[PDB]
Amino acid sequence: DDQLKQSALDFHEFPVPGKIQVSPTKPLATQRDLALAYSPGVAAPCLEIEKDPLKAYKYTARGNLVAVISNGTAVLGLGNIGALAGKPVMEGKGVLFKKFAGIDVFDIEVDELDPDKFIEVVAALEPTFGGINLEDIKAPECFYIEQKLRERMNIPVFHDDQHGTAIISTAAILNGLRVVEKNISDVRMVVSGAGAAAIACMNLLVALGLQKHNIVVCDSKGVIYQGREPNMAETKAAYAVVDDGKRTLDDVIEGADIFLGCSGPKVLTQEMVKKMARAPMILALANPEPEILPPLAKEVRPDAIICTGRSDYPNQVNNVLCFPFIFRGALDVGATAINEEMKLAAVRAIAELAHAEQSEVVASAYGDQDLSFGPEYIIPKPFDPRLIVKIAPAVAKAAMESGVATRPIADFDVYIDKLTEFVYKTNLFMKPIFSQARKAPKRVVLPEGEEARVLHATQELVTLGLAKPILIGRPNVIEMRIQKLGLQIKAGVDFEIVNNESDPRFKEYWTEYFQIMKRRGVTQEQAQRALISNPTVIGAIMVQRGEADAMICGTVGDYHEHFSVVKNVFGYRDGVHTAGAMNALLLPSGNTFIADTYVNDEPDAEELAEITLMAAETVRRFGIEPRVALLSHSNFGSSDCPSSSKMRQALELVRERAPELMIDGEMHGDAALVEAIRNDRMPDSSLKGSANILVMPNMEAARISYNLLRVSSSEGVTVGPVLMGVAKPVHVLTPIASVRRIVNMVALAVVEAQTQPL
Amino acid sequence: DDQLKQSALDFHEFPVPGKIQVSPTKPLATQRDLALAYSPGVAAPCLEIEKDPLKAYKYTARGNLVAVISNGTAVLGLGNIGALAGKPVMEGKGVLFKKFAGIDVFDIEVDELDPDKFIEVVAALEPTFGGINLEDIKAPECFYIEQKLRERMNIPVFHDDQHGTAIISTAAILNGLRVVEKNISDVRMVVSGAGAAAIACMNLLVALGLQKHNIVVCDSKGVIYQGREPNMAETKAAYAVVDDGKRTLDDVIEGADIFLGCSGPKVLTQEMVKKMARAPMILALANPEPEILPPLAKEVRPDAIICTGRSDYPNQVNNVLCFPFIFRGALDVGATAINEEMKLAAVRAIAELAHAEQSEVVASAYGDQDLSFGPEYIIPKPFDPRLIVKIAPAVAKAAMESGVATRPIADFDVYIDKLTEFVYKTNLFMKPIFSQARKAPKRVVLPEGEEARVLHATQELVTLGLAKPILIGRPNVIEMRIQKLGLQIKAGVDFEIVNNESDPRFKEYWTEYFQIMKRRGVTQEQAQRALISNPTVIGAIMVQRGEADAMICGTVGDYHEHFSVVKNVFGYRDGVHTAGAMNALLLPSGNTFIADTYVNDEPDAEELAEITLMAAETVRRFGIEPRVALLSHSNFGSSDCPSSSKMRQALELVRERAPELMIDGEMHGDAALVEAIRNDRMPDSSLKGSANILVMPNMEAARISYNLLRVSSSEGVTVGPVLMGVAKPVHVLTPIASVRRIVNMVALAVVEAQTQPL
Amino acid sequence: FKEYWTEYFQIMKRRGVTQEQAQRALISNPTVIGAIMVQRGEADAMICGTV
Ligand SMILES: CC(=O)SCCNC(=O)CCNC(=O)[C@H](O)C(C)(C)COP(=O)(O)OP(=O)(O)OC[C@H]1O[C@@H](n2cnc3c(N)ncnc32)[C@H](O)[C@@H]1OP(=O)(O)O
Ligand SMILES: CC(=O)SCCNC(=O)CCNC(=O)[C@H](O)C(C)(C)COP(=O)(O)OP(=O)(O)OC[C@H]1O[C@@H](n2cnc3c(N)ncnc32)[C@H](O)[C@@H]1OP(=O)(O)O
Ligand SMILES: NC(=O)c1ccc[n+]([C@@H]2O[C@H](COP(=O)([O-])OP(=O)(O)OC[C@H]3O[C@@H](n4cnc5c(N)ncnc54)[C@H](OP(=O)(O)O)[C@@H]3O)[C@@H](O)[C@H]2O)c1
Ligand SMILES: NC(=O)c1ccc[n+]([C@@H]2O[C@H](COP(=O)([O-])OP(=O)(O)OC[C@H]3O[C@@H](n4cnc5c(N)ncnc54)[C@H](OP(=O)(O)O)[C@@H]3O)[C@@H](O)[C@H]2O)c1
Ligand SMILES: [Mg+2]
Ligand SMILES: [Mg+2]
Repeated sequence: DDQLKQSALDFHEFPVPGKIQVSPTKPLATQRDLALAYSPGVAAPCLEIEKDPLKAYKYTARGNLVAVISNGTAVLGLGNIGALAGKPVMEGKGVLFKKFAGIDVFDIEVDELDPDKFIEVVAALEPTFGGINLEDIKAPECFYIEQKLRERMNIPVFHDDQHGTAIISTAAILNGLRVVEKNISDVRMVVSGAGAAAIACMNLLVALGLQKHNIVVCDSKGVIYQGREPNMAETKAAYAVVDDGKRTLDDVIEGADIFLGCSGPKVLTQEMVKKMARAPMILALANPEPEILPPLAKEVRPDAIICTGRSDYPNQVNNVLCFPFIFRGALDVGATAINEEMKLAAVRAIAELAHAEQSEVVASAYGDQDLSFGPEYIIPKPFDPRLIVKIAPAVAKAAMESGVATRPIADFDVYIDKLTEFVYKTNLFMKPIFSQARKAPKRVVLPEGEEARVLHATQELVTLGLAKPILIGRPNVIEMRIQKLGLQIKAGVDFEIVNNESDPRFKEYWTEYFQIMKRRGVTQEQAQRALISNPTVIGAIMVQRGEADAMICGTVGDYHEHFSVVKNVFGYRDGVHTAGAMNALLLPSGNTFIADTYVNDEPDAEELAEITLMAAETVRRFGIEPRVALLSHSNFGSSDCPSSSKMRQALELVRERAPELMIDGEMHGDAALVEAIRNDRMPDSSLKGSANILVMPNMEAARISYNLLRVSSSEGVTVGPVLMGVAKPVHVLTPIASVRRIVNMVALAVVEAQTQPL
Repeated sequence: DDQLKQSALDFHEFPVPGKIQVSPTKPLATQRDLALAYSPGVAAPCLEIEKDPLKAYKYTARGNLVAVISNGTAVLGLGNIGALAGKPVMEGKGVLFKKFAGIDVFDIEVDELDPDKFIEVVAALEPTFGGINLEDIKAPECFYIEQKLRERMNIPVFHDDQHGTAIISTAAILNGLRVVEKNISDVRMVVSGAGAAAIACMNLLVALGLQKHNIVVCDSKGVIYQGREPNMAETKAAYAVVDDGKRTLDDVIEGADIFLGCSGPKVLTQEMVKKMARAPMILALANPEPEILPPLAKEVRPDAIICTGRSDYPNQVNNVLCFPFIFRGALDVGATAINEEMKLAAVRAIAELAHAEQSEVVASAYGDQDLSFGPEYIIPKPFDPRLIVKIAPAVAKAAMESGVATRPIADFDVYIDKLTEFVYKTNLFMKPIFSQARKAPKRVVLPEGEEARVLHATQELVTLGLAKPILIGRPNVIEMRIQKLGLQIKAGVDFEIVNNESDPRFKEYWTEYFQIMKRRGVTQEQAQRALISNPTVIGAIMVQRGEADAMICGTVGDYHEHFSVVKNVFGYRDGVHTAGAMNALLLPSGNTFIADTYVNDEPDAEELAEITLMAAETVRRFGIEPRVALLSHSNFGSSDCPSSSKMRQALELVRERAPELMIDGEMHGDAALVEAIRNDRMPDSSLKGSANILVMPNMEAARISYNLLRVSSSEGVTVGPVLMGVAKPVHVLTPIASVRRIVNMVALAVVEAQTQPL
Repeated sequence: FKEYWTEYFQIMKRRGVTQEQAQRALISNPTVIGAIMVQRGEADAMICGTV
C-alpha cells in the first residue's frame, strides 16, 4: 500500500497541484473587439434574449456544463471524512467525465449537512448548469432533491450516481437474459443490499417488466420484511415482503435467476452458490471488493454470468460506461430530465451495441479483442469509441417523441456524421499495449543503467510487471544512486546487472563483435575496447545471442552513434532496404505521427515510399486507420523544385505498391490537417478528414516541426521515436526522453518481441 | 447603431455561440493513471486533507477561481431586463478578467430577486471560489451580503464593483493632489450621485484622510440633507449634511477642489464650471456618457484634470485597471478579504507606478506614448504589463503584516521573477498600430477588388476609418457582389474603383512599365497586356507614381508572381540586398515570429544575417524585445551538415554586425522555446527565457512548421506575412488570408507609409 | 575527474559534446585524458596512437 500511496500522492502533487484547470476556447488580443464583446456592443445580444428568451443558445454558451456536487458523507470506502477532504475524488470524477465523452464539469463540495438547505443551494445554482450529477451523498435525501428539482427545473436534472449505473445494470440484464434463455417476466431476482445505486436499478428493472413480488431486498440487518422495526424508513417498504420466516440471504438464494448485489464484500458463500439455480446471473457491483469473486463463482458453477464493477474482469460495471455517455445523450438534445423513455432509449442502444459487434479496425493482435457476444462479453467496453453515435441520437429521438426536446434536429445523418467526426480524434491505444505486455513479459536490456531516469523507469516497470530488465553499468554507482533516489529495486532479484568493467562473457562477446566488423575497420583490440566502453554494443550482442529479447537505448549521446551499431549488428528486416523513425503527437485533430525524424537526412522517392508503407503498417497495428499526407512547401504542383517532384514520384510509387491506402499530396500542412482548406483547393482529393501520418521531404523540416509542435501543442506523450525496418526489436531514444516515454517504449518493445522478434 | 448592432450580434453568434469555454490543463490518455487519479489511488490524497486541512493546496487546485454573480437588475444602461438576459455581459466581464490578469471566472446569473436568499446561495457556494465579484446588483443589499460573508467566510470575499473602482478612483485622487498642489485634509469634495460604486469610493477617501464634513452627496432628488423625506434610507444618512438651504449641485459647486461624479450624464453646466474653484479635480466616471465632457471642461477652464471612464480620453477609469489586478493581488497571497490595508497597499502601488514611468521598451513611434506624469497622465494604462509585479507582491506583503496570509513567502525576488516571467508572454501590440493608423489614414490600393474577403475588409476599414481604399476590378462585378453580400459601401464615396478594362491613364501606366522592363524581356505589346490583365502591376505603378501610399496584394495566386512585380518596380531599400517574409504566431510561450517563410528558397549565411537583422528591427518596432534563435536539426555543433555550418557562420556575422542583440544557436526548437532544456545543454547561453524570433535554414522547414503550428497551436491572428527589405510599403498575402488578417495588414501598411514611405 | 571533464566540456561544448558525453570521454578515451593533462601543464608531451 505504501508504494501505491506514494505514487498516488505524487501523481499530482509535485509538478502542479490538482487534476483539472480552466482554459478559454477563443482568442483575445486586439482592440475594437472589446467594443463589441463588452458594454458598447454587448448590449445588442442582451436585448435579443429579453425579447426572445429561447435565443440564449445562439449568443451564449449556456448549455454544455455539468455540476458534480458532493458533501463528503461517504467518500468511496472511507466513509464520512468531510466535504473538503473529498475534493480529489470529485476532481477525478470530472476528469473521467471530460476524458470519455467531453463534458465540462464543475466540482462543488458544499459544506451543508442538512437536506433542506441542500435543495435550496442546488436549486439556486440552476442557471449555471444543464444537469447536476449528485455524488457521494447518503439516502434518501437524494431522491427528494431530484424529485423537487425536476418538478421545479425547466432544465435537465440527472442524478447519475443512481440512474446511470441503473442503466448500465439494466443493459447487462436485458442482454444477459438472451444468453441464459429466460423471460423478463418469469425470472426471480434477489438483492442483498440497499443504498443509493440500488433503488434506481430496482425502479428501472420494475419498469422493464419484472414483477415486484419476485424481487427480494436485504441489508446488513437481513431480509427487509414487514414487522421488523417500530420505525422502518422509506425506500424499503415499497419493496418489502411479508414475514414467512425468511431472514437471511440464503433463505432466498434458492431459485434466484438474477442476483443484483451492490453492497458489502464477502457476502456469498460456496454453499449458497451450490444451492442456487441454473444459469446464474450475478451482478456484483461492489467496487473495492465484489460480493462474489468472478474466478470463485465460475469454478463452483461454470454456467454463471458475472458482471462486476472491477477492471480486472470482463463485463465491467464502470460508471465511465454511464456518466460520460448517458449524460452526453441527455445534454446533446437539451432535455428537461432523463425520464424512463430516455433511460430506456439509452439502455437499449448499449444492449444493441453489445450484441452487434462487427470488428471495424482494432489494435491488430495487440491485446485481446475476443469481441464475441457471449457469457464473457455482455456490455460494450468502458471506452468504446462508438458509444456516442448510438446513444446521443437515440436519446435525441426519444426526446423528440416525448415533448421534452426544445430544438428539434431535422437531418439525423448529418448529426451522426458530426458526432463520428468528433469521436475520430480520440484513441487510447497504449492501454492494449500495456495489457499485452503484462500478459507475457520479455527480457529487455537497458545500456544506460546508471541514469536516474532509467532507474525510475526500471522501478515502474518492475512494479507494473511489464518486463524483466537487464541493466548495464558499474554496480557501485547503480546501487549508490538507487539508495540516493530511495528506490526499492534490488539487484539480482528485481533486475540483473551486467558489469561492463568485468564479466565472464567478455571474450565471447568481443570475438563475436570482431567477427561481425573485421572487414569494416575494426581490429581485435578495437573490438575489446568497444565491448568495455560502448554499452550499446554490449546490449546489441546480447540481443543477437538470444540472452535478451529487446533493447531500449539512446538516453545519452547522439542518435546515429547508437543507430550505426544497431544497423551493423542486426541489419535490415528481410525484404527491406531502408529504415526510418516515427514520432507521435496528440494534436487537436487527434493522434498525429511524423515520419523519418531521425534516420535519413535526404531520402529519395523510393526511400520515401518504403518509409510511408512501414509507417502505415505500424499505425495500423496500433488500431488507427492510416491517412497519409505528403507534405511540401508546394501545394499540388504549385512549385517545381526537385523536392516537390520527389514527393510526387513517391506518391506514384506508394499508389502502385498499396492501392488500398488513403494518401494524397503533395500539399501544405494546413491542407493536410484542415479538411475545409483541402476541399477548397482540391475538391476530389482521396484524402478524407484529417491526416494522421505526415511524411516530410527532409530531416530538418521533420525534426524542427516535431520539436516546435511538441513544446507548443503539448498534450501528453505516447510513443517515439519508433524505429522501423530493423531486424530486431530495438528503439533509440533521445537525451530529452522522460521516464514515462521510456516506460512506454519498453512496453512497445516487449509487445514487438512477443511476436517473432525479428 | 444598426451597423454596430449587427457587428456585435455577429461578433460571436455565427461561428460558435458564447465567448468563453472550459478547457483542461493536464493530459489524460493512458491506463494505470486512472488507478491513481481515481478510486484505487485517489484515496491517499483524501486521507491527507482529513488529517491536515491546510494540505488542500498541494494536492488540489482549489484557490484560483472567481465568481462573477449577477441577478440582472441593472444591466449597464438597460436597467432591469432579467438575470438570464444579462449572461453576455457577465461572460464579457469574465473575458476581461482572463485577458488582463489571467483569472478563471465562473459567470452565474441567479434568478433570486430577494436579498436573504442571495446571501444564502452565495454563502452556500463558498467552497467553489476564492473570491466573489458581485456585479449588476442594486443597493444596499450588496453591502449586507459582503459584510455577512466576510464575517462568516474564512476565504477572501471581494465585491469588485465597489472596491476595485474605489481603488482606481482613490489612486487617481492621491496622484491628482500632487499635480494640483493641495493637501488631502484641506480639500473640498462634492459628489452628485449615489450608487453601488460611490459608497466604497467615499469610504476609501474618508480612510485616506479626508474629513467627512467636507464631503457633499447628491442624487436626482438633490442635496442629501437631513429632513427631506419621512423614510430616508441608509447609505445616505452617514454622509448627509444639515439643512442650510442647499438643495442643488450648483449650491455646493463653489469652492469644490475635487468633484467625484459617478451618476447621470449631462449634469454639469458651463456656468457651474465658471463658478468652480481653481485647479479643478473632476472624476466623471459615467461610462455611457460622462458627467462632463473632457473636451468641454478643458475649454472653459484649462486647469481642470478630468479622469473619466471612457476609452476616448486619457486617465481612463476602466475597471480593467481594477478587477484583473486588484483581484490578482488579493488571490496571489490567499487573503481572507481586502480590508483597508490591502485596499491601500494596492492603491499606493498604482499611484507609485503612475508617477514613476521609465519607458523600458515601447512600441517605437507606433502610436502615442507621451508617458509623462502630468495632467494628461495620472494613472497607468489599462493593460500596462507591469501592473502584476507592483500589486501582487505589495498585497502579499500587506497580508503578511496583517495576519490574513495563510502561506507566507520567504524570498520575494524569486516571486517577482516568476510574475515577470508570466507577464512576458502577453503583449497586445496591434492596438497602438490601429490607433496610429486612425490618426492619419493613407491611400491603400487593393488589386483583388472583386474578392468577397476584400470587400468585407474594405467595409470594416471604412467603418473604422483606418485607410482610404482604392479597388481595382470590373465595376459591374464589384457592385453586384457588394449588393449580394449586403454591404453599405458605395463606389466613389466610401472607396474609389479603378476599372482595369478602361481608364484614361492606360497609356502613361503601360509606358512607365515598359520603361522599367524594356531590357527585362517585356515588349510594348506585353506591357499593354500586363496593364490590363495584372492588377498587381497596376497597383505597383500607382504606388510608384504617388497616386497611392501602399498596396496589399496576394489574396489570389502564388506569392512569387506578386513578389517579382514588387521587386522589379520598387527594388530594394537603400543599403539592402535581400528580402524576407515574417509570419507571427501566438504560442503558450508568447508572441512568436518565424522568419523567411516565403522569399528565399535557400539563403546563404550573409542573406540569413540580413534577414535576422531586419526581423529584429521589425519586432523592435512592435514594442517587443527581440530574442533570436537560429534553428537546426543540429544542437550546438552535434552535426556537420552544410546547413548547420551555414547557421553557425550566420551567427558569427550577426554577432559582428549587432553586438547588442540577444541571439544564440544553432539549436533545436525545444531548446529555443524551453529554458530548462537549453540550460541543461548550454548553461552559459546568452539567450535568456524563450526566444520570440525563429530563423529557419530553408524555405520548406519554415513554411511546414508555420502551417502546422498555425492550424494546431492556434490562438488568433495578428500579422503576416510581413515583407521586409523592399523600398515601398507593400505586403503580399496568401489565398488563405482571412478578413481580419487583411484588415490588420492594411493597418500595418498605413502605419509604415506614415513614416517616409520608403 | 571533475576538473578534467569540465575543462574538456568547456573546450567542446559548441562542438557537439554534452556534459555527459564529456564525462564518458574522460573515462573511455585515454588520448583525451593525456591531451587535457598536457594542456593543464601536468605533462610536457604525449606519445599516442599505438592502438
Ligand atoms: C557481457 C560483457 O562481456 S560486458 C563487458 C565486460 N568487460 C570485461 O570483463 C573487461 C575486463 N576484462 C578484461 O579487460 C580482460 O579479460 C583482461 C585484459 C583483464 C584479460 O584478458 P586478456 O589479458 O586479454 O586475456 P585472457 O582472456 O587470456 O585472460 C587473461 C587472464 O588469465 C591470466 N593468465 C595468465 N597466464 C595465463 C595462462 N597461461 N593461461 C590462462 N590464463 C592466464 C591473467 O592473469 C589474466 O587474469 P585476470 O584477467 O583474471 O586478471
Ligand atoms: C490605371 C489604368 O490604366 S488601369 C488599366 C486600364 N485599361 C484600359 O484602359 C484598357 C482599355 N484601352 C485599351 O486597350 C486601348 O486604349 C485601346 C486598344 C482601346 C486603344 O489604344 P490604342 O488603339 O493602342 O491607341 P490610342 O492610345 O491612340 O487610342 C486609340 C483611340 O483613338 C481613336 N483614334 C482613331 N484615330 C485616331 C487619331 N488619328 N488620333 C487619335 N485617336 C485616334 C481610336 O478610335 C481609339 O478610340 P477608343 O480607344 O476610345 O475606342
Ligand atoms: N457501480 C458501482 O461500481 C457501485 C455503485 C454503488 C456501490 N458500489 C459498491 O457497493 C458497496 C456498497 O455501496 P452502497 O451504495 O450500497 O453504500 P452503503 O449503502 O453506504 O453501504 C452498503 C450498505 O449495505 C449494507 N451492507 C453492508 N455490508 C453488508 C453485507 N456484508 N451484506 C449485506 N448488506 C451489507 C448496509 O446497509 P444498512 O447499514 O442499512 O444495513 C450498508 O449501509 C461498496 O463496496 C461500493 O463501492 C459500487
Ligand atoms: N467605473 C465606472 O465606469 C462606473 C462605475 C459606476 C457607474 N458608472 C456610471 O455611472 C452612471 C450611474 O451609475 P450608478 O452605479 O450610480 O447607477 P444608479 O445608481 O442605478 O443610477 C444613477 C443614480 O444616480 C442618480 N441620478 C440619475 N441621474 C442623475 C443626474 N442627472 N444627476 C444626479 N443624479 C442622478 C439617481 O439616484 P436616485 O434614483 O436615488 O435619485 C440614479 O438612481 C452610469 O452612467 C454608469 O455607467 C460608471
Ligand atoms: Mg461515487
Ligand atoms: Mg458592472
